[PDB]
Amino acid sequence: MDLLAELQWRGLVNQTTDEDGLRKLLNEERVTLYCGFDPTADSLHIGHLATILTMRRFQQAGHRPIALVGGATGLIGDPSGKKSERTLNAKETVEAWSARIKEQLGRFLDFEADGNPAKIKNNYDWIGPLDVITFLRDVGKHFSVNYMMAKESVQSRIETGISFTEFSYMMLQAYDFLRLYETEGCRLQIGGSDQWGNITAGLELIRKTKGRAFGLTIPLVTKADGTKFGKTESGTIWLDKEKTSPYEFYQFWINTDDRDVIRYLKYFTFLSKEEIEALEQELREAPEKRAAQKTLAEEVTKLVHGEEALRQAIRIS
Amino acid sequence: MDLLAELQWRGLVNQTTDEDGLRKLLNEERVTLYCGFDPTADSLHIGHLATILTMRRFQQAGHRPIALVGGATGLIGDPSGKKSERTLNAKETVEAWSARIKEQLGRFLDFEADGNPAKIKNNYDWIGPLDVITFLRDVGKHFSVNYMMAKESVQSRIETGISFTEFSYMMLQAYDFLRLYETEGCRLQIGGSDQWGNITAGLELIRKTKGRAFGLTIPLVTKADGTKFGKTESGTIWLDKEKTSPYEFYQFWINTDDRDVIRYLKYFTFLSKEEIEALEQELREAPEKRAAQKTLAEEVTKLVHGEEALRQAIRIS
Repeated sequence: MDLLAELQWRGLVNQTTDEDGLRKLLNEERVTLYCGFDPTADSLHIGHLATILTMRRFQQAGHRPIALVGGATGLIGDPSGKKSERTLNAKETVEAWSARIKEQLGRFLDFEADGNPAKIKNNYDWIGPLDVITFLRDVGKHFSVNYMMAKESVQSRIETGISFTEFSYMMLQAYDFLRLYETEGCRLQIGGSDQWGNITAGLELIRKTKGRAFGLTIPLVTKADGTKFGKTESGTIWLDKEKTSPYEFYQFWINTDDRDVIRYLKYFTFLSKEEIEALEQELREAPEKRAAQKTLAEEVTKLVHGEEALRQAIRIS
Repeated sequence: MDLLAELQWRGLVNQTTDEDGLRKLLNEERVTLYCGFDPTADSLHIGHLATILTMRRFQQAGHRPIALVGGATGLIGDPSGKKSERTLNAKETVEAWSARIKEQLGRFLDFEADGNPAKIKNNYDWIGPLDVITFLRDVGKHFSVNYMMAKESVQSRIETGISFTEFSYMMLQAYDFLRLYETEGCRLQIGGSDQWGNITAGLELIRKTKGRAFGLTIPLVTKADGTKFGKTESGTIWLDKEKTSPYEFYQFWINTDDRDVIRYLKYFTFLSKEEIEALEQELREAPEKRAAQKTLAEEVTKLVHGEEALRQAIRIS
């Protein structure tokens, strides 16, 4: 209602399976929602900040967030948003990366809150032990190959090529939604832009097994110059202070182009509409001062690394 | 060489992955071959007799046959030769049917022979315990969706529709070939006409995991009138004497149309070329005597039910 209207003002709504039904439920109950993160490295990066902070915004509005660590799916790999087949990482690798990712996730969510404290979960727990036969019958009977082939993630790749491995990824995410729906009362799944197909697949599966739940995607973060958000000359801006120091983290935001700063404040910060607007007028009137750029840099660095870390970044600058 | 030439004379060769390479190996070694049979009922029927007796012919020529009971795959189902999606049978059903099928299979093969005694095996043993993740990675990475979609069994059905369940069947048969290749030295897989794709899938998988093995399909049994072999007004001619009595079994063969009798003698019996030819001339010269028809009926009834059973059939007629 107002949460949903606010996200919209901010631009964090790409798509929604049924906006009025979701607004309605958000307005009448504490909604359990989840978001999945697959260990594809030993650290999350700024590419994950939008869904993460979005989770946070949902928690502040009274809902209960589940951060799902992709222990099982990180072992298959999501073709979604990938032009090319990826290499399979080893269980040992994935297993190790999961532990860390778990650690950075927990930074952004509230565990003390009574009524809506977060949960961090690993799909390895229910996928690890599932036998193929069970999977093929209990999940697979519900999907036709034709439904699956039309998916953006797959349509996107059949000429390009895609193994059966990645083609099936979608069934596993489908299955996560169902299990979470069942054991946690999960009613909403959120994800980036590219997760649309995978989310609606979970919806398909719930619908066909139960006959009530929603999906919401966050848009790909844009740059006015048409380049790839977070694509630096330095390489990736990580959330691990040992990969990307607080000083570098800080610099990255402080170098936001005047053209992007206002969209980034809305996306990445907890500043009000009136604070964001005020900054917009200050950017108009005094753009060499770089007020919007320091506020973003401070806000986001504090979020991710905390105040002391920010203090250093500042004094190092 | 001569075995292969004989099958050819008989018409039991539909296709072969590489005839000269297979002739060669058959001629230089005791070849371990296998054939799969999925419990789709509590009894085999005459639709299975051609691959079965063909197995037998391979054993008589000195090779070692493995009859594979489809315990695991009978739980998924093969779309091959099926215009429509099938219903999933329960584990309890399949499990019970497997035990019987095992029993009728053993009738046709030699277990006493030293050097080439048969084996009866159940793919449940290696598929039952396989985890989805392992399956997706170890088997699935080897296949592109595009390779799989072009398969006759699938091409055959995407408009018609096919679940992910049946679409994946082929990976499981693929996997059987590999395991058997590995643990039993299996070098040849045989099957009916419709198994071509599933067999070449096992070949794909061996090739891609090892970098040596063959496939041979038996043709669909024809009727000169263009109707469906074994399609009776009575319904299916079963190999279970309690479903189709020896008398009815016997009658069915004795009613072979003059047009089919000679192809059926070649397919279904252990009569020599010279015996079969002689019958061909007797059919020419005295077709009201029905000599080719009684010889077929006696031969096949004895094979399946034994002499006493035949004796009854005869005296009951």
